[PDB]
Amino acid sequence: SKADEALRYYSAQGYTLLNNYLRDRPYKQREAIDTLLSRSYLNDEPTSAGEFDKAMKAYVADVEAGLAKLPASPELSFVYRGLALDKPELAALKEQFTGVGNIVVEPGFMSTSPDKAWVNDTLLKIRLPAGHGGRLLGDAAEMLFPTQTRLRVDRVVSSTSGDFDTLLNTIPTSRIKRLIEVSVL
Repeated sequence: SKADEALRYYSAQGYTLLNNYLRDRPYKQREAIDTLLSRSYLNDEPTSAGEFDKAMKAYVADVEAGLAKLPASPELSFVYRGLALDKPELAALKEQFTGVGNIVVEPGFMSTSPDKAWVNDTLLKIRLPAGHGGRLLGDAAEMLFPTQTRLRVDRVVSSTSGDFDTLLNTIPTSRIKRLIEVSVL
């Protein structure tokens, strides 16, 4: 079905385009339009801003329903994601991510891994509740999450406090300033 192939295009290359659009970070407005026409979401050049977003959302929807159609893996309990929080432009996110009890909403599709986390300034040990939206990709290791999944900040460990070492080694890796334990709501 079209739903499944939408997930694959996103997975193979469309992600940087789509995620940037969804996080409302800067992106190449042309490429996205070319993509929509390429994938028959729009039949002709968009005459308005309304047309563009409508189409763009319909595209997101197809990836989501595509990601939903997969089988859940309730054996998994923890997943991990490396994060570059210390960059000056992202200090808005950094402030939210460090606050214990703060809710963080990832508007795009959250990329994670059950196996390890790519080394950065921030590592996320992500707790997983029963019946979550996150799916293992495999053929499409990587677990991806549908648009606007909710995160609760449970615990923030800086390199100063002794808690750093004992928690770190429960996170497979491959400069790390902060370890952040977070639950998916």
